[PDB]
Amino acid sequence: PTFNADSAYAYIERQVAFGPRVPNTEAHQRCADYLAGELDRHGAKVYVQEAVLTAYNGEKLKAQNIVGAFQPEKSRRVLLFAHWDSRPYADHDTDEANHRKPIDGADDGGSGVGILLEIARQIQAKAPAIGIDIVFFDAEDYGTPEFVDEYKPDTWCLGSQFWAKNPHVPNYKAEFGILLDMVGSRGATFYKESTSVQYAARYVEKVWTAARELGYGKYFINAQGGAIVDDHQYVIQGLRTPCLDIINYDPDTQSGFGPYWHTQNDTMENIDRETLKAVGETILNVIYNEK
Ligand SMILES: [Zn+2]
Repeated sequence: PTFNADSAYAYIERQVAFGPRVPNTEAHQRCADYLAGELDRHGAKVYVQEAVLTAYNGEKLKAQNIVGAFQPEKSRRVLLFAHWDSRPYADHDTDEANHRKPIDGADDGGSGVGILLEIARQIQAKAPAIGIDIVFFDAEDYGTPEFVDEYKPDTWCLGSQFWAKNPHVPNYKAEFGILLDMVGSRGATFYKESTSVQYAARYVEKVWTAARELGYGKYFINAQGGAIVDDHQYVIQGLRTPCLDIINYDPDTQSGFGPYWHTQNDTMENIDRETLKAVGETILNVIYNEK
């Protein structure tokens, strides 16, 4: 079917228009209703995991993991996921005055949700043969900031850790999983992420092959990228479900992400419909080609 990059663009704009999706803010709460409501409008049976999660600083985060289960009676299922919270710190900003102030997270948060929001629209209009679980993970981007010296493990991906050990349905199972992260920036290039190739090799090939078949090899690069801490690591760990990350890899930065990453430059100004189009068209092709 047709992926509407313009609609996925408006869904990103709608989230960011709330203000930053920082856990324990009202903008976060209004956005939680908005995301779950849209999933339900497009035929999903919606599950909201409310969990009080502890950030690196000991703060209790009132998180919502949002699960849209499509055709929930189908036993053969694919997991599509992304994080929806916005980081509380622009801790890589060039202005130190912004280091403890939140980011809009248009690309880091908004893009991966927005694409999956249009997917929900498309699969309500043309039901796929397989079941689809759309999962929006909370409290992914609240990890220890650069301006804190002490290291603690697993302070990122707080929501995906909870769900992976506490699924929304008992014995939840997916054939494989596809994570979308920072999938809207102008000039994005998604290299094959190392954790993905390790545990989801057959599906990295599935996604990268389909992407080139559709003409999106300029986006899905046939080369290896970084080893990345992301939500797909904790779903792999917890369910042993093979998961891949479609995540921007920027080889020119020290961090490996776009220059706006964890800055207040992560706004709608960077979102590229053609980047959105590539990712959305590719995933729609693969899921409808699952039997
Ligand atoms: Zn982030």
